[PDB]
Amino acid sequence: AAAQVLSSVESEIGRTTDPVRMYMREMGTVELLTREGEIDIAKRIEDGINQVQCSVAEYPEAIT
DNA sequence: TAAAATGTGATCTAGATCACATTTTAGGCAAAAAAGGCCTTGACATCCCACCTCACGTATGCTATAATGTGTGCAGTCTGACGCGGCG
Repeated sequence: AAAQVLSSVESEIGRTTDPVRMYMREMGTVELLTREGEIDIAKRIEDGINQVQCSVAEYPEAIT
C-alpha cells in the first residue's frame, strides 16, 4: 500500500521539479526482501535457465 | 725733350732635300686549338621511405562477515508593472 502514498502525495506534491525526490520516493514503494527471497529469486532464475537448457537439449543440431 | 725705336752687314746654324732599298705590319682574313657551353660517366653522400619493432602503456575483470530514504550548507528576502491561472 505504497502506490497510494505516491497517489495522494503526487496529488499534493508542491510542484516539486527535482527528480531526486521522485526516484527516491518511488523506490520507497518496494521493500527489502531477504534471507530466502534472495534464495528464491535465485532458485527461479536457475530453474528457468536449466529449462532453456532443456530447450537446447530438445534441439538435435545443438550437439552438431 | 725724355725715352723708346732704328740702321752695320758679315758670320754663322738647326733642319730640309732627295731617289731608292728594305721592314713591317698591319688589319684583317683563314683557322687551330682551348675553354666555355652542351652532354655523359663514375663515384659518393645523404638521404626519403617505409618497413618493421619491442616496451611500455592501456582497456578490461573480480574482490563472498557485513553494511540498505537525501537533506547539508547556501539564499537573503530589491521592486514596480504586466500576464496569466486560479480564486470567488
